[PDB]
Amino acid sequence: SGLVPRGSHMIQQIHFYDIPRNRDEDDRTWNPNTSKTRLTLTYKRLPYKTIWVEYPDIERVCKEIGAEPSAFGLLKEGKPYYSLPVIHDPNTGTTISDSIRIARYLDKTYPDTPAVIPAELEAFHAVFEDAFWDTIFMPLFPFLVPAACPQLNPRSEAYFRETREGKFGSILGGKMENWAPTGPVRDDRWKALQAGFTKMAGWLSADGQERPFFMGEKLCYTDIVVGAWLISVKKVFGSDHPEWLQVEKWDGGRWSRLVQVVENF
Amino acid sequence: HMIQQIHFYDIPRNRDEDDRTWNPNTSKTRLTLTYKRLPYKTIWVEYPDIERVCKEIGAEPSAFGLLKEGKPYYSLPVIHDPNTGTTISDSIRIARYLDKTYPDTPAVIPAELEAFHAVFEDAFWDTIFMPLFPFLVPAACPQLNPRSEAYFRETREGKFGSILGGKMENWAPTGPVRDDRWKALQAGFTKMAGWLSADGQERPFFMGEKLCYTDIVVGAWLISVKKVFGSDHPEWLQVEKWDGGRWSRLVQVVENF
Ligand SMILES: [Ca+2]
Repeated sequence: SGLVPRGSHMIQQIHFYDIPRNRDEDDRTWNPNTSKTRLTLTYKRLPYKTIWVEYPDIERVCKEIGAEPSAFGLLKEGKPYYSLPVIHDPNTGTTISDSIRIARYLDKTYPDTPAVIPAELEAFHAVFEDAFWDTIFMPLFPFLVPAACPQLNPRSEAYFRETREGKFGSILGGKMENWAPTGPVRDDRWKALQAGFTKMAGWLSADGQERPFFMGEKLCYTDIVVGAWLISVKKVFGSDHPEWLQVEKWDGGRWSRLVQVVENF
Repeated sequence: HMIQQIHFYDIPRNRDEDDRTWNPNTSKTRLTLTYKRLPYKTIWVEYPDIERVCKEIGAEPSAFGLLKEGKPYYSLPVIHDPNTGTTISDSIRIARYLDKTYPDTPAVIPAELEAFHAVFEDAFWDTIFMPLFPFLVPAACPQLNPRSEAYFRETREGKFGSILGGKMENWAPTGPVRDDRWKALQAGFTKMAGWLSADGQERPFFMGEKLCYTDIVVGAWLISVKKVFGSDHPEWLQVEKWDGGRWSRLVQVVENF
């Protein structure tokens, strides 16, 4: 046999860096920000593999593989902040951090996949992230963060508790157990979360219709962001948790429907 | 292209005709009309007469419960278009009406913008309107005609006075309180400029090269501040330099419609 192999030109698995929790492999993913990138990859039907990184190791892994910090000063007033998601794409040798920069890279590098963040979305999506921070993220924080924290592996649980209580504990009542304890405090915070999702639903129905996605019939990155936060809540709380089952009935079922979309990527 | 003038309902202030307009919300519609090059005449309505004027001409209320819980809320701007016999309230609904009725004018609110512009109005509310309120409202109030001054002061102090120090004079008095609030306002404009520069470039309008209704909204708020404070006021002169001159450039655009 004078036969030898010729190289394949199939797209190689992108290296996707994700934060595990204390579960077996198939239920290990949970994080809302890394879910943005995982959903972008699967929507584009790009191949990937997951490398698990615990919270206290993220900076050293990022420096090892050449990922830039995602911002400067979220925890330390004068120090860069390294976060996941990160991808290293061996097809090009490029490492990218921050889910928006990853989305742009994937649009640019794989133009035959469905585009997620065209230039005409960039400013309005930036507006959305700031509106979302105030009307969803901050009301959701006292729910998602205390639920996820004890699910983490011990090294991540300690880091996550210390940094998140360190950041927002003082305006949520102290330690996580006092942020939304079952009873009137949780109920008051729950009403605020429900009100935020209804305000966001109101954005989507502003024209008196019920478009499925912000642009109309076509999904884009900002739908993926909303879907990533919802998938995180569902994965952390559990699909039969009564509080998740309430969310499924919020705003005419709009968030159930979006979850069904992104789950079927 | 020969039409009758559109009737534009606007709120005066205590000045002669050519300087009577000032309001940020009615400026949204005035700018939309001028951008589309549609002829209009202005009918002046003082704040306490807006409801009865709206009911007389058939204008819908623009919100429900903003002043008292179970009570429709009427506001200006309103247009009545005699070319169709239609009266329209709320500047977003007026912009949609003008887009659809005059399709050969530049579209300002296409369907693909509607959700993102609604997002923007809420982000703008927190980022710009709230820090702007203690400056614009106390500056505008004494410029109003007496019947509007009393109404404006009573309604705006009743709604925001408790969280701002009570009477308007306590909202941003010259001294450290005004300094703190003025820095907060500049911080909000920088956040809004950061939206426009989010991709690392410096697009002139939210969508890129093409202006849309949400640029008109920001320009309407800027023109209101400039008209109220005065074009030589040292606080307005600072706004012209904020964020590398972005807001002075936008003002130049909308003034040039
Ligand atoms: Ca589950």
